[PDB]
Amino acid sequence: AAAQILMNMQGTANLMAIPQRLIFGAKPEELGINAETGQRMFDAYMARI
Amino acid sequence: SIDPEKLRDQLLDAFENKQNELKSSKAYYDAERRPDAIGLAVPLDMRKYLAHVGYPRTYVDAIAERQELEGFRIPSANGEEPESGGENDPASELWDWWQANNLDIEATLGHTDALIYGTAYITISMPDPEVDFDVDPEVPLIRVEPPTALYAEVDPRTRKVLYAIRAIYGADGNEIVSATLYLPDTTMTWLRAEGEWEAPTSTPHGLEMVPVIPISNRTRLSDLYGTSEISPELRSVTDAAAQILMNMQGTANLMAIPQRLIFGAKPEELGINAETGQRMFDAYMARILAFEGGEGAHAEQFSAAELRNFVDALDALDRKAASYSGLPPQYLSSSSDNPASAEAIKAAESRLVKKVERKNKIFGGAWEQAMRLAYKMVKGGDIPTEYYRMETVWRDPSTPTYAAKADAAAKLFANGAGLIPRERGWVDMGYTIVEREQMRQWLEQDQKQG
Amino acid sequence: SIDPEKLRDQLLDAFENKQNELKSSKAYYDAERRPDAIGLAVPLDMRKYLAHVGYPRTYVDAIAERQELEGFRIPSANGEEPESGGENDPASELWDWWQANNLDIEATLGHTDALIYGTAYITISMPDPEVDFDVDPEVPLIRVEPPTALYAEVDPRTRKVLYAIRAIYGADGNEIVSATLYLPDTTMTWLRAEGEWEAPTSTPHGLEMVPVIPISNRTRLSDLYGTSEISPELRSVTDAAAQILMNMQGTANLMAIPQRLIFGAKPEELGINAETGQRMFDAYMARILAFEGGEGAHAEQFSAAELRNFVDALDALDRKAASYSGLPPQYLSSSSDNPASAEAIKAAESRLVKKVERKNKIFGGAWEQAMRLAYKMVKGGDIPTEYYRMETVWRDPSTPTYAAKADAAAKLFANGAGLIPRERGWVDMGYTIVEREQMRQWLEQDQKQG
Amino acid sequence: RAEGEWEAPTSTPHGLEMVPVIPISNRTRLSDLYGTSEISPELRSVTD
Repeated sequence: AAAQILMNMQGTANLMAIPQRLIFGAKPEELGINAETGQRMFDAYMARI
Repeated sequence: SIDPEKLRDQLLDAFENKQNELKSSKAYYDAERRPDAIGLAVPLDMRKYLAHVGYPRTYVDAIAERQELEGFRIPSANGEEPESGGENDPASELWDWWQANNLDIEATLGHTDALIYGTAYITISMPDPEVDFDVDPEVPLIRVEPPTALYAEVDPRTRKVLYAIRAIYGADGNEIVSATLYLPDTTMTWLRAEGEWEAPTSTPHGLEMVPVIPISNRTRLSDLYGTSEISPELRSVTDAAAQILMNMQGTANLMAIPQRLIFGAKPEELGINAETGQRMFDAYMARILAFEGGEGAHAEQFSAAELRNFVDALDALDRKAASYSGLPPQYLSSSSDNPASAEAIKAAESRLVKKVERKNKIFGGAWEQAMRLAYKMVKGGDIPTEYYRMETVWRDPSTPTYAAKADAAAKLFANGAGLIPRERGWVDMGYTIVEREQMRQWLEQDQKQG
Repeated sequence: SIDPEKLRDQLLDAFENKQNELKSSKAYYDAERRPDAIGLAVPLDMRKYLAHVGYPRTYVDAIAERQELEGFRIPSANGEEPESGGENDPASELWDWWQANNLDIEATLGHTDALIYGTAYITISMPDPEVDFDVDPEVPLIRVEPPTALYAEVDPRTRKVLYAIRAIYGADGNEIVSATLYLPDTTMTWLRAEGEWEAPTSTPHGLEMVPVIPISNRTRLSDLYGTSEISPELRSVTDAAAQILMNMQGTANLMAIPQRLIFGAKPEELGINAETGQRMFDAYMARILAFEGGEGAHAEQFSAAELRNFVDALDALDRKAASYSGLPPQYLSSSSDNPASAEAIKAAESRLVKKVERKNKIFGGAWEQAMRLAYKMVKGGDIPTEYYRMETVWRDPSTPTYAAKADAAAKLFANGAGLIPRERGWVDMGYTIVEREQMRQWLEQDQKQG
Repeated sequence: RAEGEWEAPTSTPHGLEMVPVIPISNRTRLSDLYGTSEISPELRSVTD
């Protein structure tokens, strides 16, 4: 029983101990998503809006 | 039967195949990179920021740093001089060889390799003087050597070593610079001259059996070879905590601050530079940003990740790591109470003390056997049969409270009218077999003055 | 054999190749800039504000500052009754050379380099009269030299030194200004840089061995050469905590403030000076701003970052750094308690005490060996067989609870009617060999008066 | 240099074998050849 809890806690710490962030109603080509990879990099240093 | 040349080429392969399992125990004590310790949420370029975990180091050190040998005990039948430390005693010669070899330094090293890898090997010989050594030429050389340098084959019928190889893996791990083969009645040594062996140096010996003894970390009777003390439970918790540390450390670099957003705002109206996608704005504390809002525009945030959510798991794993290891609660789970008195100290140390008293029992057998081989090495023939009843004697593993024993021993002795003889009060105070002799000699001076 | 002319060049390359490894461990104790310490969220102009973390220095000092040498024990023939009187004992000679060299300073320095870099070396010679130094001409000159200034080759087979070399750099810069070879047969020295070398000054030598003894921080037998005390676990929490401190510092400069906004208010209506983008407004505390309200305008703000969120990770990394180091949890970020009793102090310090008692063993071996070489070099000829049983004696690493010992030693001795002889009470009170000597003179002088 | 550039020196022989100046130095370790400030880089960084 305790070994199952330690695995589920460790899985949770790798997948869900963190808020997951979503945007709705934004076109991927408006954001500038690269259609060949599905991603955009953004320079994310502190306090940038 | 088999020739030394073939038997060397056989044992060097077995010795080298052994290293493929020993590297898996070194990696936890040295804290090398382990794939299963890397926290999965961290992005691929940030996974260079490893977070090593010290439970295996802490646990193996906490056993080894409180094992301390003192003089061997040997019985005698109707013996006129049972007072251990006299000039003719079996106890005195074996302890003289212990000091002359510096085994009070070298054994405490060798017990770490015995705990980390599960075995280390004591070796016995007379010193060859042609090397111009700084050793006393009348004592046997006794040396303890690790499983990364010496390997021995044990027959499971007799539960004893048949033969063994030491391989000196040279400068910077490149090549075997020399090899030594131990057989029941002789020892051979070869050195690599360049790419190939020089002809063997050889030595016959008076022993009927090979001059090597395993200090084996036997956990259990059915554990034939001895096992690493860094058990699968503590391995799994060391890697579990390392993943929580990396995920927390990546979170603190990416989400411990909130992310700020604005929606419904045209970049070329905000004055965002088209070549670079940024606008600089001077942001000294109290300033207000006034915006156009023609869409019905508004500000938004993604929230910060709360780092306490990982510390909730770091606390839980420190309680599990403490519970599996049996260390006092403050070694690992230092978010716990601190022992206030000599009784509370005995309570907290109790499981670590009993762990070490059991390893004093197991490693005692290896040193007793090595001292019987050292006796036959120096003095030929059979051993006086009382040496088959010899015992190692070890310091108490508990933290030495002085005042709590001092007046307990004084109230038992009661100035010589009390419950115990003189020497028992010295043994219960924990004075060693070596220092009790010097106290006997000082007492026999004091009794001449008053 | 190899020419002394070549034996510089052949292993000054190895001396320089060593410096690339030593420089890594130095950066942690000297608290220098590391790529891994820089907090990633801080923007690239603010990344000049390095924060440094003192755990490596705190740990190395907490060991290095608690160990001190009281003297040597050499086992006498005909019983443990030696004295410093007429025809004085062996130990009072070796302690005179320890004092005459100020090794009570040079050792407490050299144990720090031995813990930082993993090794340091003890160099032995007679003093040269011709240089007019402040040294007694009759004692052996013994001094400790760091691995930043000296190197040695250790035989893989016997684990004893084959060759050694000093290199002394100029007062600034990378240029050598002197180099010295030690070999079994001789010591040789040069008094100019690489190129423009002087002719060899040379001294013939009395020992069968190189007069350079390594102090080495061997944790384990399979440490062949000793290892840095600043372990990878302690490096990991040092670099991890430095990132949390930089990200917290960036957050205090950028986000500990709520950022206030207005949407739907036209910059033209607010009277924004268009060529600067700013309006100053006279902002003493209680004033109320009033707006025409634009396109149905409203106020907004982005919330502040909680600096507490990073502090909850600083506390967790302090809790790990205490657990890996084995320091008493009053050091580092101090716990919610302090040990308020003489027993509770021994409960808190038990790990640090047992690690220092362990260092006192492995550094004792190097000092005992250096004292045998110093004797064999200054007296000439053979070593008396009792010097192979020589032991260092060191101070108790724990905080000296004088009153708790004084009650206990008094109850044990009981005015001479009690359990222990007088001198054992003096040993248990922790008086050094030189203090227990001088108390014999004062006790004999008191016995003239009664 | 009390009223212009250097006057001709006064002097005193002392006949010792060594210079009559001795450094007190805050030696942190053997490799710290000249000694270093007690206000260490970490204590500077937490102060700032």
